[PDB]
Amino acid sequence: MKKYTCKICGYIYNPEDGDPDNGVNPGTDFKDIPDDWVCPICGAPKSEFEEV
Ligand SMILES: [Zn+2]
Repeated sequence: MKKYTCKICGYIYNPEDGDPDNGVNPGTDFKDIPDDWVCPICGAPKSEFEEV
C-alpha cells in the first residue's frame, strides 16, 4: 500500500500507521478509509489527497 498526501497542507497518510484516533486502523488502504474522514491537520476531504 502507498502513502497519500493532502494537497492542501502536506499531511501524509501512511497506511502502515493508519489514523487510529479517528477510527482508521493501521493497515487501511486509502481507498478503504470511510469517505467522511478528513485530513487530521487541515480538515480537507479525501478528494484532496494524492499518492506520494
Ligand atoms: Zn490537510
